[PDB]
Amino acid sequence: GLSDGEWQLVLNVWGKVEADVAGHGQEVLIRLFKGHPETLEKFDKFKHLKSEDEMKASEDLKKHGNTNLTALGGILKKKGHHEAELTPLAQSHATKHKIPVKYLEFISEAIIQVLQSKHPGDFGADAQGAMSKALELFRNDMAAKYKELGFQG
Ligand code: HEM
Repeated sequence: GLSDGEWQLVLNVWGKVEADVAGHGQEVLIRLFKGHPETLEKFDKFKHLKSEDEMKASEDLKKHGNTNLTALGGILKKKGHHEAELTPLAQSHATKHKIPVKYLEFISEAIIQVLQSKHPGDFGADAQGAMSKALELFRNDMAAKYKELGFQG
């Protein structure tokens, strides 16, 4: 639902994530978890992390943050025409991971805050609004897939 110009602003700021996927991923998860503690309960592998210092040392957290943004990236790059990339994610998150649409809103917030915290200079008003739209489109399509699979959108 983005203009070609909005996609270009998205992909340009995503270029900065691609220069350090894992560090960005780590910081999004830690923002997510510190901001919304209940989200951490969906990760059996990350219970034992009782502080931001434990989260920061966790090599598995960092790997997972890398896996997560690499997938998000694959989606963003398709600029809307992302059905093939989006389905497997909606499938696994609607079924095996039991991730509610609302949590998708929290991680979208955390993504924006990380971008804003690491790249304040490049993440101006126009880039912010385009990234918000792109994440909103991702959330909306995930929710439409969940409802088609028989789950809550
Ligand atoms: C930008 C949104 C998200 C993206 C792109 C994303 C991506 C991924 C990917 C690529 C995987 C690995 C393959 C799979 O199982 O599908 C995964 C696994 C997983 N995701 Fe997500 N995810 C997102 C949001 C979330 C949120 C918000 C939660 C919890 C609140 C979550 C919980 C999980 C869990 C629990 C797993 C399995 C982890 C394990 O190996 O123990 N995801 N995610």
